[PDB]
Amino acid sequence: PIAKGDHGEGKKGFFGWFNRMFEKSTHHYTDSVGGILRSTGRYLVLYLI
Repeated sequence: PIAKGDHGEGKKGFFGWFNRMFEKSTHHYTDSVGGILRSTGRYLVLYLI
């Protein structure tokens, strides 16, 4: 059973750090995709390449 909203960010040493930096990474990646979504056809040219 996992508590609602528990991402294990604040517990122990390595696993906690890993989860923090991971959610951080995924967030940066949502901003990344949400950033490239603004441009519909540069990565398309790259794709055809």
